[PDB]
Amino acid sequence: PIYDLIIKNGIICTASDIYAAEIAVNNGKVQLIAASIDPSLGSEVIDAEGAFITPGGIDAHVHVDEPLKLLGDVVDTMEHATRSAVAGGTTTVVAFSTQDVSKKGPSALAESVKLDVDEYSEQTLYCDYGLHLILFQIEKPSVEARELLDVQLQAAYNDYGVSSVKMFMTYPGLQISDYDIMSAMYATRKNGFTTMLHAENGDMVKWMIEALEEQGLTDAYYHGVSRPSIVEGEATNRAITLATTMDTPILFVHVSSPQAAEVIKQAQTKGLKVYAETCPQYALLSDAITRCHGVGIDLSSISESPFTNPDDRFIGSKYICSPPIRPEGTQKSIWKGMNNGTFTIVGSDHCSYNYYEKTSTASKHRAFDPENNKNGEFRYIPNGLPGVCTRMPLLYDYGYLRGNLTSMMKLVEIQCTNPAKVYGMYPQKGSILPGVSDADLVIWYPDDSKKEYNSKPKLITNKLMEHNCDYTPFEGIEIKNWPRYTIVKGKIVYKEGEILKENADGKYLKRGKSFMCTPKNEWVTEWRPKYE
Amino acid sequence: GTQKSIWKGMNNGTFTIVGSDHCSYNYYEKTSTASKHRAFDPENNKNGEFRYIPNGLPGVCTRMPLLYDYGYLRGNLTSMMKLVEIQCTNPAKVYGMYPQKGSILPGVSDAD
Amino acid sequence: VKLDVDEYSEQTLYCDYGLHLILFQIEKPSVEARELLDVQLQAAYNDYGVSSVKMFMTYPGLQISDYDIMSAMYATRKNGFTTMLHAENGDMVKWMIEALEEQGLTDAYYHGVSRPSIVEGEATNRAITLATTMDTPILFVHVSSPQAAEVIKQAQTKGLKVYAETCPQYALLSDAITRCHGVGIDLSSISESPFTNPDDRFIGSKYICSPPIRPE
Ligand SMILES: NC(=O)NCCC(=O)O
Ligand SMILES: NC(=O)NCCC(=O)O
Ligand SMILES: [Zn+2]
Ligand SMILES: [Zn+2]
Ligand SMILES: [Zn+2]
Ligand SMILES: [Zn+2]
Repeated sequence: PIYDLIIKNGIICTASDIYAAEIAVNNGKVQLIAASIDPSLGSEVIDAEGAFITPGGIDAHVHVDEPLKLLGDVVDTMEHATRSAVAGGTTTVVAFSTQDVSKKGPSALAESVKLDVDEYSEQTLYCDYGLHLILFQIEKPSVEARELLDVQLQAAYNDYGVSSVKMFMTYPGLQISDYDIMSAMYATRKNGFTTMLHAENGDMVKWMIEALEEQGLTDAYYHGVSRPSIVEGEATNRAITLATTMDTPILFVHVSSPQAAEVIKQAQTKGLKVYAETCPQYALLSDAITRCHGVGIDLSSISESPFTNPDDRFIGSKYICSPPIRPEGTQKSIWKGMNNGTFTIVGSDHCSYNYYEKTSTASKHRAFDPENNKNGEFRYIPNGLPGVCTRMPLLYDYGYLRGNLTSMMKLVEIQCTNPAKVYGMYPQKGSILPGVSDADLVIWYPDDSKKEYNSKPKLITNKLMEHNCDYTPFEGIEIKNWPRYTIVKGKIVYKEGEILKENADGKYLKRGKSFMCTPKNEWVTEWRPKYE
Repeated sequence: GTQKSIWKGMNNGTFTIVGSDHCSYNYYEKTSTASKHRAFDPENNKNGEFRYIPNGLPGVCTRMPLLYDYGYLRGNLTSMMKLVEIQCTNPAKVYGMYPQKGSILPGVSDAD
Repeated sequence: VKLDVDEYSEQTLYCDYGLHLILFQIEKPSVEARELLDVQLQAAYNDYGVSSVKMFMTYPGLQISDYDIMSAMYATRKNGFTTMLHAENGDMVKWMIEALEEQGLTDAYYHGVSRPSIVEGEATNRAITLATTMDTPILFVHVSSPQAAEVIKQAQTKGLKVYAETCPQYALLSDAITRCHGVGIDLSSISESPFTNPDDRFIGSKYICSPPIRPE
């Protein structure tokens, strides 16, 4: 036959269209869209039975185990994360390369990426992956440093196709001053990079944690109390101000604060290039889940939580992340942000640590280490939730089907297409473009069917995650659709609950410059950077 | 000083669609009932006062090229995709002509 | 405070005077330091009737971190002191001065350029946020930035105890007076300025203050 694969009787969903049509696939790519394709033309034919076909999900906020152990030991390798991704309808992930402070000179940042690429090149990869670069050591003073940093970003792009840089305004060891952020912005704007910020006020967080410990308030729930929404709001406001002074496009990761969303919206209204990301957990969970006792998940339906296991005082740690899962009444704000344009993309902030084994370096119970003066205090709890698998189905269900998102188009926009565009993987990834797109596609189950599908899951379980972690925070909850087929580069890698390892051929992805991150050329004063 | 905030509105999502408000009255003939000079009618107490000027400009032809040029090419719109969204696809969606009109969808779209 | 009182006790004084206390060295970490700082403010009040404390968010040698401001606020709230802040972002000021010097833009006029209104606005917003977390009344000194006045007004509308000071020069002068070339002063009527003495390159310094005299 002329084509490897034909998808028939399905409904195509893109970031701006919904329509019935059929797709032909060959040599790893979308070849053709037409009303009807002769089935004798394909080696393999899939009857979608009226279900939606979406592009594969792109999760640009995934954490995997890496050799510098920035977040300590993490349970998932790139092998495990991409397997989990594919089981949940995600076909590209972007993880993080830790700046290696031991490497010096022009190649120092390229050498940081090399560590990751080399390590993952031996693992079985179920889908493609890219890398962001994390920066926490910036040379001073700014002017004398400019050449080296600029040269270093060029080498990282030229050699490994890295075009994004991530910085933190909180966390000891990661928090960098406003001064250093401006130095970085200088270099990134010049190189058309995508600039990412974690915006929480680190000083406020540090002070308040010490105040709480002084009163003995150390349980997992006080993680949220140590850093309320006003802290994320302040730092987001500060970071916008920096980006404005420096005419540098900026993306805020995992936004959870209404005050942050508010200053973000105001900047977007002004036309400033300010982008934002949020995560399912900020729309679906509230902080009540961190201790025993309508637009989110019914919290009492979650299994293995402080509600069902009130004896286990440490179980709240399953839901500890940064920024914290917010108080009741905040979650609706996050949905509105997804609908009204505040949030450009949705990622998972996938970050996995075991709960049901206590001894290993990748356990949540790592917070118990009597010799290192660690006795379970929230300060020592490894922050993060597994989420790479659940991201797409959670939005399909609680977003589209339950009506918290406006449409399937909006779902595709924020889950697939915008992530590709903002991180320079477009048009190779993110859409369904004949002759252009890698054939990365998801075929769902039909929503309005009376037909029984034995393979369609009713609940989220750990086994369904296909990951290396021993829990998921969404364990036990109803889920009303799931990927029936996940196609990766024209091959079926997930079919009806089964992973097909023999079709796993994922590769490291060299990314381009994002067309969304060219500068506005707008300034606060008459000052201009030398190079202009 | 007002015109810039209209461009920002087109980019930031304030404006869903762009139309012309096409409404045409002659200027170089003065006698017809479809003339701007209809404002001069001494026998009906009309002597050219702004109150009596028929309101409107011709614009149906110039709408698309003006945005292509002053919007996309000159950089006042973010991209060609924003151009299509507000000029083509959103109008179809908001007025119930979608998907017959507004896009390029095989087997579905009128070939417009 | 004693150093100041003792010195002025020998001068001829034409009217009464009081003193604010300026703080730029705060002990760390916060919790262990709390008792001493509290005791010290008590002693300053009991002995000399000082009930106000001033801190800076800019100037090398005076700029203190958000962390240290919270420590101070903890003490001042407890003692019913008046807490005063100079709110400009010191990091943004420092970076921009260096950027201007690198291009050789060093004339008095570039003092304003190094620290536009948005810099005072950011820091004032940051300081309100701290005051809110700490439930501590706060006064902003010499406010000159529209963005600063905006966030101050919003806090006052909420009923937070945020007070503010401004100065005649921020209502009456614009930065045109700092170099060669209205509801305030007709600037051309000022004598001995860059307008009347364009030969004198340094005369703009007569009107250099912090925060800077703002644009028209
Ligand atoms: N914050 C969190 O939930 N996990 C650590 C991953 C990160 O945000 O860098
Ligand atoms: N900034 C200024 O005008 N003078 C120095 C006194 C001060 O503001 O502390
Ligand atoms: Zn983070
Ligand atoms: Zn993260
Ligand atoms: Zn009309
Ligand atoms: Zn001052």
